[PDB]
Amino acid sequence: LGSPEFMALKRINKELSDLARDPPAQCSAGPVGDDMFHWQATIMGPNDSPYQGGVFFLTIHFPTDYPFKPPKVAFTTRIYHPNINSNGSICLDILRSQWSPALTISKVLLSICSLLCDPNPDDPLVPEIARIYKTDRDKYNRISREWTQKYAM
Repeated sequence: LGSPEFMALKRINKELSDLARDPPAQCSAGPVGDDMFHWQATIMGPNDSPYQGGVFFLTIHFPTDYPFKPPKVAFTTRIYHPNINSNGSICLDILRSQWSPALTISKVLLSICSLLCDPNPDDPLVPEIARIYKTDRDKYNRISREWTQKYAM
């Protein structure tokens, strides 16, 4: 008899190797405290974003039935962004109802990086920030830059 977490563990180990060997630009991730199901990721703020210069940390919890359910992913660095709330929750469809077992943590991290460079104001977790992104982009840029300075340095 195997452990019920055998297929998830096998899958997470493979994803860890793939991520290690070819990470999405400016990302890294892996187990914290030797728990294969609890990782931390780091995203360096993309050069084309007002997040440039920043280091952003995220917590990833994989479910026991990975890859048949999505990982839980949250920022733990504060970030000013229409699609990321103060709890660090991320508005990404594939982390909600659109997960597929074909997707991987590398794909999630690549999608998050893409979001930082290109917010989706039509899908807002923080409507006020979406409205500012759309109507007063210079203000959004400078507040994003200020928070990067205060929280991600």
